Amino acid sequence: KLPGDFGPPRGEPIHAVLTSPPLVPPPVNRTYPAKVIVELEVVEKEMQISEGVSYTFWTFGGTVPGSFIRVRQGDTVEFHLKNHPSSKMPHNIDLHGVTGPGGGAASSFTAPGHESQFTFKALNEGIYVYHCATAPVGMHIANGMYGLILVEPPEGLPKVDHEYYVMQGDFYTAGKYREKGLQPFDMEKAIDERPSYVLFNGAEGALTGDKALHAKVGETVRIFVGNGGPNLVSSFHVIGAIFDQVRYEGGTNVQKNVNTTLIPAGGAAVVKFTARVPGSYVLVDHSIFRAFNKGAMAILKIDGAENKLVYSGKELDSVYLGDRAAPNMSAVTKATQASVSGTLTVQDQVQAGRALFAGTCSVCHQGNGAGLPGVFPPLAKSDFLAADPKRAMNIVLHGLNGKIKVNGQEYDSVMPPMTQLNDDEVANILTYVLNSWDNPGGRVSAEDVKKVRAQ
Amino acid sequence: KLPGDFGPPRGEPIHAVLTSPPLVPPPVNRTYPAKVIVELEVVEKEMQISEGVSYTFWTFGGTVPGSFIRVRQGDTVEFHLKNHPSSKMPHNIDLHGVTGPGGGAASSFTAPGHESQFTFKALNEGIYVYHCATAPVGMHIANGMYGLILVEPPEGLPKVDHEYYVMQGDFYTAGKYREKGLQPFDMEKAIDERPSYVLFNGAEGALTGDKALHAKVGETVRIFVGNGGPNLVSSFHVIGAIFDQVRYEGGTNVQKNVNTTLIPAGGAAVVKFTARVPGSYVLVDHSIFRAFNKGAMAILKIDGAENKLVYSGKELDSVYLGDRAAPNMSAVTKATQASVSGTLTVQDQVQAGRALFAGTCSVCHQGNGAGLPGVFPPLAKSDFLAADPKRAMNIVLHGLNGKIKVNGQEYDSVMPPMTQLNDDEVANILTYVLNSWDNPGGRVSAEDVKKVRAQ
Amino acid sequence: KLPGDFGPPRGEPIHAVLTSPPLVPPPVNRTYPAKVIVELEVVEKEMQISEGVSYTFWTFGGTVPGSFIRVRQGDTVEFHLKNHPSSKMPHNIDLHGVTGPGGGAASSFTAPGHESQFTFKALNEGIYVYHCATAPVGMHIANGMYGLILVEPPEGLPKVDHEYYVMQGDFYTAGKYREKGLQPFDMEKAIDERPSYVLFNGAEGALTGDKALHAKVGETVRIFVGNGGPNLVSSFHVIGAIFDQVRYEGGTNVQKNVNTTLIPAGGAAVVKFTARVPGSYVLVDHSIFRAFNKGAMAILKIDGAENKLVYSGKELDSVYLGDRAAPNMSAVTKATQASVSGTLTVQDQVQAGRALFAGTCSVCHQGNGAGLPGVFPPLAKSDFLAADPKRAMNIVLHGLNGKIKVNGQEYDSVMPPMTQLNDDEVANILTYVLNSWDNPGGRVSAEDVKKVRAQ
Ligand code: HEM
Ligand code: HEM
Ligand code: HEM
Ligand SMILES: [Cu+2]
Ligand SMILES: [Cu+2]
Ligand SMILES: [Cu+2]
Ligand SMILES: [Cu+2]
Ligand SMILES: [Cu+2]
Ligand SMILES: [Cu+2]
Repeated sequence: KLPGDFGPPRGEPIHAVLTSPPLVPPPVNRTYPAKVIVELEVVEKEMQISEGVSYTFWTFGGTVPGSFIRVRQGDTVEFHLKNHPSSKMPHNIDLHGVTGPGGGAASSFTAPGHESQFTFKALNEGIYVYHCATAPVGMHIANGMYGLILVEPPEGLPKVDHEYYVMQGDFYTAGKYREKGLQPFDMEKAIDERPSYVLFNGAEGALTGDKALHAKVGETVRIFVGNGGPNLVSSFHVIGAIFDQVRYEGGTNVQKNVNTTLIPAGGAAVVKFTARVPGSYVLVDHSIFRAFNKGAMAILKIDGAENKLVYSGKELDSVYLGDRAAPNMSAVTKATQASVSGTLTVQDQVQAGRALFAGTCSVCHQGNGAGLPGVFPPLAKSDFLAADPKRAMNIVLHGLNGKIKVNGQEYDSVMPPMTQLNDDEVANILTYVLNSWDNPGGRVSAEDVKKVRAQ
Repeated sequence: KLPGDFGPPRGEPIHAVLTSPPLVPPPVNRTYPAKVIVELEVVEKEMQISEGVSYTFWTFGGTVPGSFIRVRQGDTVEFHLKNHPSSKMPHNIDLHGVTGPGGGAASSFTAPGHESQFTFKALNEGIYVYHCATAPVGMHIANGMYGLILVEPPEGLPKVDHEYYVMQGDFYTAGKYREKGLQPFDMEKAIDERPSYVLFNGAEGALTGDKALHAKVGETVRIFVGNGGPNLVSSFHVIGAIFDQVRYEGGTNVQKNVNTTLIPAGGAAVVKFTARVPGSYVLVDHSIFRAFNKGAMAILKIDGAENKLVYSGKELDSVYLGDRAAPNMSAVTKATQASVSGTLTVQDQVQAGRALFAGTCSVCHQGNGAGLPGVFPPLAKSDFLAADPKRAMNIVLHGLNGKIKVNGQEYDSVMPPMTQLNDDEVANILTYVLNSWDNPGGRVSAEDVKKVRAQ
Repeated sequence: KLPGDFGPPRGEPIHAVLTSPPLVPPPVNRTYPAKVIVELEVVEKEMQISEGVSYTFWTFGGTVPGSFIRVRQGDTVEFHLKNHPSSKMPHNIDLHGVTGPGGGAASSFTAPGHESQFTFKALNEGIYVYHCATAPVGMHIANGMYGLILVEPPEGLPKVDHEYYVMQGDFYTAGKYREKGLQPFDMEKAIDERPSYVLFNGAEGALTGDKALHAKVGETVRIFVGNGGPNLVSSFHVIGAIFDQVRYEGGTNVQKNVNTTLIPAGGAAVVKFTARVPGSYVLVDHSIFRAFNKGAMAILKIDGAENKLVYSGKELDSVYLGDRAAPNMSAVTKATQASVSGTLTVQDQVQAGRALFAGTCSVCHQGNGAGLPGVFPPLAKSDFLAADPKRAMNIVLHGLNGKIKVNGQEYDSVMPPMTQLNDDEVANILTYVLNSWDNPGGRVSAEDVKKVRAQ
């Protein structure tokens, strides 16, 4: 016999209510199999992959990941795929929860302005990736065409306080990380599996700061975690806690009490978390340069009473989270726009640089620029800075070592190069520093930095 | 006590019958431990890694992966390794099912024209990789020196309708993907873990089209799946279905009802599949650029009656499978040979281009070149094509965007660049198009494309 | 209720005794929860990452991996982090066994010459990675800032004969593998996940030869295996045996009888091994170029009686282990130092070349240089070598093929290029060969090879 053998659809046809990340539809709360009509529309559109960095995403339902679909094992699903008239490419779908060739792909081929449909029975409970299946498949997936479908067990999942939807992806831009402007897809980086960004939910900061996920001490949180790839395998981890359980796809196996778990490319898991003490818990890909250098950082923020018997310490700060500690980095978006418009002010630069200074510079120089006498020199009221701003550009790009004197005190240490910062970033950071802490003001431009970098 | 403690070998010595991929030897069907004599011969030889692309493989038994070995837990295995006189390198073996230093390596060192032997007891049931263990080990493995040995449990595995043998590997050629000719091994790409091909069973198309695996609706299929590496980890997946179970090596754990499973480099699993509806099921590495851009695609084709209650849709086609939808791409091999011989005809090019057009171009332009009026312009009887074939070369290499007029209708869309196509491929595709659909004929040469690419 | 609910700390405060790799502290052997005081000091210092290759490591307790910490589930841990005054960077810690934001990171921020402390309850049994959490986090981890903490179950782990501590990491030097000198950290390679070295316990050869782990036939060995990353996932494997069991972190799941297991970046496992026959067992990352080309090789050497019924063969040798078969390669360190000092003698070169010849050249030419008549030409008393030492430099760098005559016999084979050998390595190998086996003596310098390579 086939699995999911719960008889013909009964009751009324149900129009599925889909949700945008990071939200999940309500439990189906149903004891009979139904005919479920799913309507999903492909939209190609520019969105911000990072502040001041645009990208042409290809999306299921206007978001990356695409809309979440929730059905019950044994349901008959009538799947309608529309391709918005504004699209340039044809699209289709492969849902991993489908039993049949291509997971739906041949019968869902949809040209711009058209609609397709096919029907399948959801034989297998589990959490499943869906994605586009149109040649060149890797390009479509790299552009954002993936999401999750949950096929519930007949009795439903256990009740929890919160359910969230998080999906990792690797992205391939022609430009480097945080290089501003509209960035094309880069096929060469994609084939080589060399992403410029590794993200949760389609953008840097999508789930940090004021966009964090929330829960309270004592509550349970279920996260449906996908890995759209196209190429990477996530060493998926929660900083500061453990997963009560991890279950992949529709697997019978459930792992309990683990911290780091590998999510295949194209894979998905259901994880459960119990909040014990307050603070920010960081979901990461623990291939650490992804998390800390390419954007693969999301936050679950827990509110409630401290418990000093369990953890005596403090909330996370910019030392660990860097420039994502703060609510947002909107000033960077604004400064980038002003640069494009030819209206960039000193204050635009100052506010962008303030945002970027956090972690990146403050770890050593402090958030107030005071440093630590004899160990980390001050940027506040710094004679050394004021004496030569071109030197300061070179220091950021190329580092500094050896004995120096700053504000009457000797330092003999090492500031590593920070060459991966883009010209605008260096310029804005230095303009912030120059306009703070009784420093002499003025500004550094992106062009100034470009010239120094080329020397 | 040691595992596999079933007493001394009894009965008669057994000469193992080894099989070539994708076939498996019969179940041992035996209730006593035996002395099993295994004879395996290393052969170095050129084979086609892709159409018109030769590679010097180093093989156990003339194939990649090497011959399949099947024994019973508790057997005494007398292992004979021969190195064919034509070999240039020495070789040896490490079988993961051996208990002892090197898995056999020191006692199996075999110079060209020599033979070695050693004896081991198969203490541990499971599916195991074997591979060469000769410095430089990575080179030997990269050249194809890996296979599987099954050590059955004493009672045998459960009966199934079909057993097949599939093994992934990563390959490192000096030339790029689909660049024709005899391709040397590339040590630099290998050290960097940057393969040019990622394959099942040693070649593009080894298990697609007319070389697909087969079964019928209702049947069970067991696949012994290896990952020879040397370097990659497979996000192993079956498009359009689920694995009933997955068991790694000799592990006690068995996962049931999963879709995507990570196979370590050097690892192996036994997977089981039950055929429910007809069509082509695609085994892939779901690190998707491997599957769709480097060759990591194999097919299990299921014949039988459709079941519209389970899946209403169609068989896979070139939109998803690309140029591997068709039975084979023999015309590409023939055209490449003709180029070498200096006898390349227009028709040779046309037939090669026909094969390559599928998916690559047809996804948008259609298999009949009609496109979709106002959305995808026609290649059939195309005034725009005819007006300027050099422009058409540039369009394939570099893409096209902006408003154009084709056959009296305006288009305002984007054709992405296709720069990864090789000169011969562009030339053959365009020659096919020019000689189809009332287009003006003539031909485009590889040299013509080379010149355009260099501009 | 919280896990680890064993009541308030009792008895006396315990000062934890930490161990350096590859050793482990004794079992806690305690039936009550305690207050455990842990004191760990960060030290930045140069050490040898390979012979003659220095690197500035950042360490917890002076070693890579850092000191091992062993506590009991339910303990209250008062964690003190000191940063040695000689440090240039600030540091902190994230222990995966902590419940709380950052795993301790915000409350452990410690400038050079300072100390910090925080308290946590160890709620969860398991083996856990700890690492630095200071921006830029990837740099700190890449420089060696990781280790393991074991949180025992209340009843303790089962008794074994030996417990060892092994931790993989990926490292990023500006220079290539085995290029001599003090090598800076390379941020570009790190972001691209392109390590120059992949190591166990912080150095090539850290656990090979005279630094191998030991046990006897019949004994059980537990290894606490970490993967500090920062970036790689280990296809962790024991050559020549099986793991009796593998348990990740504090997971409920235990896998039994497996050979190859994936350890996530930031992950950790407890593996168990039962020694059955004598010899050297190789722990590797089975992404094979890491193991055999980047240093990811460690040894568990088992002493005791052979059992020919289980394995008839020989101990490992340089064919498989290469230049790590021997007790050590101290001669390479000495020759490199002599080069720096301007005192390099012929004999210094000869002894370094002797060490490097093993495997690298001996696999084909034999340890005595005799080759195999008509198959592999001799280096012993070689007329061809003597006739043209510049040609011999080119042969090592660029390979050799075609018909040649050596000592009166024709060869018609292929010696692959060995271009990844550094100039000093080629020079020392050839000087060894020239000064052995009745060859004419003299020497080849690194500068000689540099010139040939540049041709
Ligand atoms: C972040 C991009 C950042 C800025 C900006 C910055 C500036 C800076 C200047 C201008 C100097 C010169 C001396 C002065 O105090 O005016 C300087 C010197 C040092 N820095 Fe710095 N610095 C930034 C980042 C960092 C980081 C992240 C660290 C710590 C890892 C750091 C440290 C130092 C040190 C030490 C010096 C002195 C070097 C010496 O030769 O002794 N900086 N920095
Ligand atoms: C496959 C290699 C392929 C070929 C060949 C090809 C040819 C081609 C030509 C010659 C034109 C010019 C106009 C004409 O119809 O003669 C052209 C234009 C467009 N193409 Fe194309 N094309 C190939 C592949 C693809 C693929 C895979 C797509 C869809 C993703 C595609 C689409 C288009 C579009 C759109 C245009 C018009 C661009 C515009 O400026 O409006 N082509 N193609
Ligand atoms: C290790 C770095 C190494 C050295 C040194 C080396 C030297 C060497 C020389 C000098 C020759 C010339 C002929 C002679 O015998 O004097 C030579 C030729 C061949 N080699 Fe070699 N060789 C080194 C390594 C290796 C390895 C690892 C192999 C086997 C894979 C190998 C093989 C050969 C072969 C074969 C030849 C002859 C080539 C031919 O044209 O027939 N060498 N080697
Ligand atoms: Cu699409
Ligand atoms: Cu998929
Ligand atoms: Cu070999
Ligand atoms: Cu192996
Ligand atoms: Cu640190
Ligand atoms: Cu961590």
